[PDB]
Amino acid sequence: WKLLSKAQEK
Repeated sequence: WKLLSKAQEK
């Protein structure tokens, strides 16, 4: 999930 992957996609 984007909101869950955003942590590594900053």
